[PDB]
Amino acid sequence: HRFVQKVEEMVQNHMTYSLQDVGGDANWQLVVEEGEMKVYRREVEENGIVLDPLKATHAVKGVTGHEVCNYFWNVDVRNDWETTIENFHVVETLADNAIIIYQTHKRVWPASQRDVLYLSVIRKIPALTENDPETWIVCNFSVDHDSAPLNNRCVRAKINVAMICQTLVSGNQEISRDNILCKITYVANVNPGGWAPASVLRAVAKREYPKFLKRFTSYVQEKTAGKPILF
Ligand SMILES: CCCCCCCCCCCCC/C=C/[C@@H](O)[C@H](CO)NC(=O)CCCCC
Repeated sequence: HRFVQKVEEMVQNHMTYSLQDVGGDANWQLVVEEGEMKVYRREVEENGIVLDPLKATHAVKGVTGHEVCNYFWNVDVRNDWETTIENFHVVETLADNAIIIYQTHKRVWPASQRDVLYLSVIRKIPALTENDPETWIVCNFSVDHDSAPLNNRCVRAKINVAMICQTLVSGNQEISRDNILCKITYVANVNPGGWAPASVLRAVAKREYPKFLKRFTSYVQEKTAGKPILF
């Protein structure tokens, strides 16, 4: 499909940069921590646009990266976990692993409602050799599409989001979910597409990103429990 190059650019970008440790960087703050979940933010505002890069890490017992990415990507289960959208639909299917989605986000007073139009792609990045697990990634990034032009009702946000998952598996007996741990890195770079009250936006992000990570990861745990493990 016509976006194959852009997909590879985004996958490469995230594998090169999004797994780099920000813990030693004075500009990055740990804003929320609960259990194995850590949410970081770097405050960035340019010409009255709040861009605050966000990065979170998590470690989720009993699920694989393939499972986590499938659930994050699969639109059929989206409404079971996502709480920040008013509506969404698939604009176009590009490939078995790549779709273009239009969605509107719930309005947060006093700001105008935002909409977003993004390519969502799920990819397996194999290890150097078969004895190593390596990574599953979902990239959600804004693209242009003639069927979803700008409208006068919503401010068009632009996003670059990735969920990156690595799976740790620890006799001749069957592997148990007790011995699997999924290490998650989640990054979100959102351009709100226009002005917003900075403190209101920042408070919403600080509330909603951890809420999402907790809800979504617990959802994957609930839905995979008892089911055969999809490595
Ligand atoms: C005063 C408020 C001003 C508001 C202005 C900013 C609004 C920007 C809306 C754009 C938000 C895009 C969120 C990304 C969504 C997708 O990748 C995905 C599936 O929906 N979900 C998450 O990554 C989970 C997303 C979790 C979000 C908390």
